[PDB]
Amino acid sequence: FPDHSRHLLQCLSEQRHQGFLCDCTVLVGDAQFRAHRAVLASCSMYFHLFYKDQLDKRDIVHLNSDIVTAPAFALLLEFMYEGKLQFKDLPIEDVLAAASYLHMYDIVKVCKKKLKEKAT
Amino acid sequence: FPDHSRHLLQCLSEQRHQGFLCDCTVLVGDAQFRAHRAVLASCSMYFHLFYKDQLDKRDIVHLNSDIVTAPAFALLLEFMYEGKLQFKDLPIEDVLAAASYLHMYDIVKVCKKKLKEKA
Repeated sequence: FPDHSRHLLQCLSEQRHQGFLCDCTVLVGDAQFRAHRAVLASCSMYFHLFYKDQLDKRDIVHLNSDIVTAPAFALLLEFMYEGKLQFKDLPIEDVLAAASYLHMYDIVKVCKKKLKEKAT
Repeated sequence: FPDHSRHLLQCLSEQRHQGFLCDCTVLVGDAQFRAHRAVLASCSMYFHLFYKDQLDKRDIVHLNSDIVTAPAFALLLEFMYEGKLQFKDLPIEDVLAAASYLHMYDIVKVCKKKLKEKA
């Protein structure tokens, strides 16, 4: 039963990496990520607000945020479909910035505090 | 992190019970079920083939199968987000029939056969 949930999550991650049934296509910078709108909504509160504004039959065709690192955005999308304590070598500054812009899980910023405990 | 995956599955199931971002609306009998198309596609390979056929023509799923018990379909969607060998006192016959028509996980029909053999 729980292994079924993990396997359904993996299959949905494969469908998001291939592009099958992508209700939304979010592209902040030159790069373009496309996936289901409900996925980004359940993952990020900013996408949830976009879905609340899109309830009035708007088109989730695209979306752009300034000074939100696109590599960090891709890493955050992957982290929505992946595990915890994932540093992955990106700058914590842009990481916290993107996490806030997407209204992502606060634990990311908590890990940011851990980064502040890593240099002294 | 993985408990987060199970909880995200539960949250997506709550969103599917509410109806947010329903790319398809499947109604077999008198009842009408609405949820995300990608959910049914990831759940069932028959839905995957229907999605491959429907990719060229964005339509509402409105899929209907004769002699496929709609309560069994609702129980199948809910248990698809639940698992854990749920029987729900419904006749195993219609359950196995719908599961076979949908090409659901073989474990469903296997547990049906095990229950039919325990009697």
